[PDB]
Amino acid sequence: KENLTQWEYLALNSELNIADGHARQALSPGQQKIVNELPVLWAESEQRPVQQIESEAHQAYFTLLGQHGYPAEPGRVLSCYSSSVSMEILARSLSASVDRVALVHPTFDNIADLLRGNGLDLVPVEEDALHGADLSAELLSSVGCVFVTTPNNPTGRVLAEERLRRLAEQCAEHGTVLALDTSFRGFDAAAHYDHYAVLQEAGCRWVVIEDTGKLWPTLDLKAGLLVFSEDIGLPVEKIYSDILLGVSPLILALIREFSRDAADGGLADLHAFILHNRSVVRRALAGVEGVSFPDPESRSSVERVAFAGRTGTEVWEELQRHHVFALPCRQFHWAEPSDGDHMVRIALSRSTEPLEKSVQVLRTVLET
Amino acid sequence: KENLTQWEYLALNSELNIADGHARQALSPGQQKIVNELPVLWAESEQRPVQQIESEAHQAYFTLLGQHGYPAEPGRVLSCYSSSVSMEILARSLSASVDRVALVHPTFDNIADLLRGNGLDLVPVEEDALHGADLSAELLSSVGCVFVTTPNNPTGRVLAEERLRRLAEQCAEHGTVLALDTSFRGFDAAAHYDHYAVLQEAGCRWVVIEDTGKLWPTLDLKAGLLVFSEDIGLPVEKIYSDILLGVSPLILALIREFSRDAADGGLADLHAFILHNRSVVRRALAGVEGVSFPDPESRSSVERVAFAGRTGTEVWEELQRHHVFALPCRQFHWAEPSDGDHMVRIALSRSTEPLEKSVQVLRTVLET
Ligand SMILES: Cc1ncc(COP(=O)(O)O)c(/C=N/[C@@H](CCCNC(=N)N)C(=O)O)c1O
Ligand SMILES: Cc1ncc(COP(=O)(O)O)c(/C=N/[C@@H](CCCNC(=N)N)C(=O)O)c1O
Repeated sequence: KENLTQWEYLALNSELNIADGHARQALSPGQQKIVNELPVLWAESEQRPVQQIESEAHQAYFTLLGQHGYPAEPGRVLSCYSSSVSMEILARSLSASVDRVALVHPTFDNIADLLRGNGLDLVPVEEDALHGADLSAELLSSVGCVFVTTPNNPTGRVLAEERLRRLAEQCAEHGTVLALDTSFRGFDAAAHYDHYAVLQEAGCRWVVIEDTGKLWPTLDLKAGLLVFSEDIGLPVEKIYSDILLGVSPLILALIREFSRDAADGGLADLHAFILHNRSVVRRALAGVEGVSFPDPESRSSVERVAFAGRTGTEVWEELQRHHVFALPCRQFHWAEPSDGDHMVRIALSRSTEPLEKSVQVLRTVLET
Repeated sequence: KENLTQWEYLALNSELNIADGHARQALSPGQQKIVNELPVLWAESEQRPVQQIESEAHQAYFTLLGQHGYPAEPGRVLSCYSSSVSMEILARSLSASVDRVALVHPTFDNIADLLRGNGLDLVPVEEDALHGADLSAELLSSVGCVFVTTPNNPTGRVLAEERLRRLAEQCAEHGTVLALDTSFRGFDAAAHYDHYAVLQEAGCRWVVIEDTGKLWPTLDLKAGLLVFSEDIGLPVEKIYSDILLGVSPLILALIREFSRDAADGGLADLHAFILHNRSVVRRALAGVEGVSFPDPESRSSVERVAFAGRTGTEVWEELQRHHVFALPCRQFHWAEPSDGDHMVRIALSRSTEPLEKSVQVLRTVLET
């Protein structure tokens, strides 16, 4: 009710959960071999310095996704329990010296709520403005930080390299912090150009929150990776250290192993699997008059579906009576929820059969 | 440097780390059997509703430690990545409506730093005042929350049932939130009377932060458990849900299994192990001139050593020269750091060989 996560609680124990964006599909054979070796990874984690495991996990993950220029010095990458924990750290860090943040709209709502809960005033930037033109000098001088989710959740829209470059330059020209949430990076190769090369070359203050969680079905074993420019000028390291000593070496080793499996062909398979599931959904809502797909080009692991004549809340209630749990979209539009009134979001990181069943139910529903 | 956690980073990749209080001893045979069956726990975590696993982990852990009255209704116990995340949620939840918190002094320093970081003013309450007498009406009426760590870290002092009852009654009559951090509960049977029974009977608004992390050597796989009265009147549920959907079911299953091993005899083995390691430290230093132990009755996994004639931080430097990492105590006295510059803290949740190595260095240093 109060936010998207509270809608997601309702799905957590149902077999037709198509709500939260976490990866819940079956493990691949290669991934299952990693799970089978957990006691070997446990022993390794008992015996090696955590710094070496962590360094190996960062190198595997960043290189996997083309981020070759990431700062590999310890500790320029802070490994957090989750990217939301990274976001809480950044948010509270920003509130030490910033009053206002320009934020892409729509986006996942806990980004807005963590920023707002830490006392920051939010200025929405619609995706068209963000991708299509320079930000206004008026905007950039009224905010201390521009925050971009890319690929965006829920739209899948990717900030292209030329636009990231121009944005980083505008932020440098105004001294404003450029912050990126790249949680969905792994799903779309358009997001695999080297973002850190661009940022370092522009010379702006910057933070990037990476996330290993949404990509592989690891039972929510994950890290958020909070990466910050040398001159970030915010107390991210101090506040990080108030919250944690570090993450489990076993999780870091799991990230290392899953990244290597991904580099050896798992990532291509993941892209094919997500594309298959997206087609399942779009074929199932084939003709269905009134139905449309707002993000024709998205390659993300979540999928928006729009409809005329119904609200997403009504669709959600009709769906739930059949034990199918999706997500109304109102709350992604954190500055104007009515923008989301006629959409639901569907999770594609699911085994195809339960997904198929859920969308067949949505098809029936979406025909009164 | 800036807090105790930053002192703890220095030891993290070192063979003679006796600094942080995390459990780093070897798995028992029963515990290693659990680790060997991780692939089975993984399969269980994929197949069963997380809610069932979580309820089972909570029941196992609360009943293990005497807390039979805990609220077992789903949603009343909020499983967090760590008790520090629980603490961040609580601190932010307090910041809207509370200006000042009465906080036991000394205590672990990120408790103070997370409260201060979220805008709360702190009022120290020395242990002897806290345990030995009712709090003044003047203090209680000037403060929105009383926060007590029991068993305390670093002293191991346990809030007795009679005092908890009176303290909860006093907070109820002044409209004050009583908050307990009970992360060290499992080490001291003196803390295994049912805290939830007395909290509910007194009828104050309350929060308890439980923690599984310090008890067992699980490579930091753990949960903080944030528990709250129905009338708590703070946004703990909302801010929780801003931060996370939930913890890994695999970690929940692990907690359940380690709690069951502990109920089968592992807890007694742990108490005997910790007592052994404390005995090692105290026998090693019994005769050194100027050396004392301020907490003779502590059963905690951390041990305070006091010494005349040198600063806890000079002793820290000498031990470092010999590749031994403990902690200076100044920063536990978060309101008056000089109260602790003649003590260090030693970590006991360690294998006995490296602990014995570490304490032999300390004897030698304190003799020269
Ligand atoms: C763009 C973006 N950046 C960070 C995160 C945090 O990921 P985390 O959960 O910390 O691992 C998300 C997660 N979105 C999930 C729901 C997460 C569960 N709810 C909360 N975390 N409050 C979804 O879209 O369903 C994200 O989309
Ligand atoms: C009484 C009490 N309550 C909560 C926590 C948080 O436990 P967590 O680390 O979240 O699992 C602690 C931590 N005790 C350890 C580790 C400090 C690590 N540094 C940070 N956490 N910032 C110690 O005393 O060395 C505690 O003593």
